[PDB]
Amino acid sequence: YRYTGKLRPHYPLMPTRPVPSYIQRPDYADHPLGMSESEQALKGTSQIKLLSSEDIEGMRLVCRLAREVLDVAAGMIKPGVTTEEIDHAVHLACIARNCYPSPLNYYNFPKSCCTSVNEVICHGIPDRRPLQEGDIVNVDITLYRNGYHGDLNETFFVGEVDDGARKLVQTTYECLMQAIDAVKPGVRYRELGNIIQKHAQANGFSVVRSYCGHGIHKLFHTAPNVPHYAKNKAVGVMKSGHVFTIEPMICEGGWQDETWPDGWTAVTRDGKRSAQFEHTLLVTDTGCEILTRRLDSARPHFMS
Ligand SMILES: CO[C@@H](C(=O)NC[C@@H]1CCCN(C(=O)C2CC2)C1)[C@H](O)[C@@H](O)[C@H](O)/C=C/C(C)(C)C
Ligand SMILES: [Mn+2]
Ligand SMILES: [Mn+2]
Ligand code: NA
Repeated sequence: YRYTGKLRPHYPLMPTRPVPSYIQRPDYADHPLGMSESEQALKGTSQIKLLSSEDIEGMRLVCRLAREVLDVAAGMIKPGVTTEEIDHAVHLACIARNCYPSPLNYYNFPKSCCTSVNEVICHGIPDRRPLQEGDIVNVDITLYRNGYHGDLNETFFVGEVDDGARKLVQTTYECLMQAIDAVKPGVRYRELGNIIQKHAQANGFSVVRSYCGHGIHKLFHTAPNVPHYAKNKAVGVMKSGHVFTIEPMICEGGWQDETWPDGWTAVTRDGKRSAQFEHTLLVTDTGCEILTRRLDSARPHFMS
């Protein structure tokens, strides 16, 4: 394997972390390959669930707890902290909230959250690498509570970063928020990618094609697919009661990704940096409710 930049995995990984049996588990938690039979039963349907009153409450709850966990991880981002240490804090914070960390054993994903540094696009595996001054690091949190998943992420700065990092991160965050601003009943899912690419391109950046936002609720990933690039052929039209993520990954260089020999870590083929933000949204009559927003602060963590 020829690495595409300077990042390397730092092994060994700590043994899988157990989750106490009192915490309610998703179906894939105990499947030996991490397969979700409730997602597989739905494999090739385009049908989007219309959430009940009760579903919305379950989503509001899990997404708020998820935000709380992401904020814990935010507090830990500094030079010399390892991504495994961040993941341990996350795993304990989920447990404190009587939540299962949804990534844990999801298709045999080995950790409780994803930590993506610099050229990693997404799905990096927490490991022994200490964060370095100048890094940009994304923490991607997903929680499972009472049958519902809530999924969000942010990119953070590790100490002082260069100007390119500041611009990449800022534009990525703008991309997500312009897409969120367009959400409202009657809009097609395929439109969001147009908005995203239009803004990333205006700032000299590209859009990852190989990973999409997605419906989420009782399933971790389900219809609609939500591509982030222009002229995609995504199916479906937003209606009040739809819940899904938007989670654009934007890159300094070209859009092409490849995966590490670990089968998870996705990286730019050119080794240039990539940044991401994600929220879980519910479509309402006036537009949308950002279920994973901050409640107590105006801005994402990187702005402060
Ligand atoms: C960028 O990452 C997103 C992403 O892979 N989306 C695409 C969907 C991923 C799973 C497979 N897909 C499906 O539709 C199939 C129905 C299951 C595509 C993902 O949702 C992240 O936001 C999430 O936090 C990470 C989850 C792992 C535990 C998988 C690391
Ligand atoms: Mn996520
Ligand atoms: Mn997601
Ligand atoms: Na990255």
